[PDB]
Parts: sequence; structure tokens; C-alpha cells
Amino acid sequence: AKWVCKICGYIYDEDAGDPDNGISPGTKFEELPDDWVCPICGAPKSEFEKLED
Ligand SMILES: [Fe+3]
Repeated sequence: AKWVCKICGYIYDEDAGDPDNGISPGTKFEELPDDWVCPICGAPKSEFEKLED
């Protein structure tokens, strides 16, 4: 799945992960640590929205 940072438009792509910040490719958004933040703008996980109907 992909999720959008509602602040800055960064896409958390579960297939890409976030390896520069400790997240291997394939990590579901729910499994990101509670204090993981958007790597672009610093927004908390609460500011992301899943890109699905
Ligand atoms: Fe952001």
C-alpha cells in the first residue's frame, strides 16, 4: 500500500520502506515505530492517509 503525508505530499510506499531512517522495504505503515516521522517534513504518523477508497 501507499500512504500520503497530508502536510507535504511525501508518499510512504510500503514496497520502498524508508531505509535511510531505519525502515526496510516491505514494512507496513502500521508497523512503523510510533515515533517514526515523515522524512521530508517531520510530520507524525497521524498526518498520513492511506491511498485507497
Ligand atoms: Fe511530510
